[PDB]
Amino acid sequence: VRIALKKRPIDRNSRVATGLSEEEGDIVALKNYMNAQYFGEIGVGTPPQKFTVIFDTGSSNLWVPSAKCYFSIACYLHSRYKAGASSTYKKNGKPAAIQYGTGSIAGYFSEDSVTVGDLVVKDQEFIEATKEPGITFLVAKFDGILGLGFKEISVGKAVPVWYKMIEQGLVSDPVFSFWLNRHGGEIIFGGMDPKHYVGEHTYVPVTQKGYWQFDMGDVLVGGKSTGFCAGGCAAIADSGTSLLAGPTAIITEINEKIGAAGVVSQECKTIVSQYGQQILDLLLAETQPKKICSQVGLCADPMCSACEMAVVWMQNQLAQNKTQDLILDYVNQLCNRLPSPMGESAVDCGSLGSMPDIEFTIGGKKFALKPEEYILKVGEGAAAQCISGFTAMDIPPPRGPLWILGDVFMGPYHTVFDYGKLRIGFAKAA
Repeated sequence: VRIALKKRPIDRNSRVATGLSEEEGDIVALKNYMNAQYFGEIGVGTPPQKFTVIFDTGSSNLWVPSAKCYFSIACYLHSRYKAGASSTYKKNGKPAAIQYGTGSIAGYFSEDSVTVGDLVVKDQEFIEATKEPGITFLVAKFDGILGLGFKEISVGKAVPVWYKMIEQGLVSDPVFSFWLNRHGGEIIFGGMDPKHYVGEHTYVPVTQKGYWQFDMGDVLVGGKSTGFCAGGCAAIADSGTSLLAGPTAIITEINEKIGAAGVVSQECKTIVSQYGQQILDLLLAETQPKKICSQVGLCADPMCSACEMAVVWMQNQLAQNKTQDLILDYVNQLCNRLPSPMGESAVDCGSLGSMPDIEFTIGGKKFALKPEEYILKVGEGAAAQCISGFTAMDIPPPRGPLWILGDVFMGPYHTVFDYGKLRIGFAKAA
């Protein structure tokens, strides 16, 4: 089954909105859909009521606004499910609400027949939004989210549309792929088109069944490592997002080498002066890095985090055999490129010429991303506005320091979410 997608590229209004707007656990509460660029259509009910939705590998719920949503100004800009105008409707008033990064939705469950392409998924239980506050839904160019993730992370434990279609007998292979590079795109449930990619797919298994997350490796920028992820890093291939979200340590090194704006951090300028040489010498003395911020006496917390990071940038500078006398002054500069959680990390659009391809190691393979794949342009030519397609998600501690690979990576790389073989696979997009 072939599901076309339309690409509505991030514009000026979403950036100003994202600008004027967690970690321990939930990545769902971390999602920002204003960073969505590919939309599809489904239909809930009989006859089919049409809704633009985001096909999200990073969520496991389907939800659409309810006709019963009277108070959110957002519901007055999006479509609504009218249960009574639907023959096949079954009422499951179980209340529910999902908190995401730039918004929230609360409503109650219900059921009906959902239609993707030409599959009529019956009994599909879903959430009708009786309220959906947040700026993500104010600016939204979609109506719902159709979750393509695992049931484990499903609100109210509802059975996803994929589980239903890939059981009721609707799909061929219990696989599905996204080709977000129709230079629009296209999802295909139960298969994949060998015309959407060059060569074979590198398959790495799903490590934690909840998210479509696999164990990735290192991140290199311009050939040089970032060190932080060399010892492994989790990743979630999420099609309900664009920007690549990773550790702040790595992102701050990428902004330097890429020339991305970045905000000035004082705690960092502080660890540099006050503790700079202490940390370095401890590293030169080959003291255990973990033990450094503890010995040096910094591990309140906000300062301990600037230190931990400082230590990591330093080990890589030493790891890259860089001369000591410059490491402090270097780590001092990164302190000026901290990822701004508001102001976009804008890059000069002409400066793409001298940018370094960054790469990620997955499956033993290094998947490169040229500067014209990882920098986004959001504006009017002459005065357009390019930005680093990276974000700082301070990797859910112990929930795995992780990356979220979306449109920016899944755009250049054909992704095949393999449910039967519980693994993901990447191929060069055609």
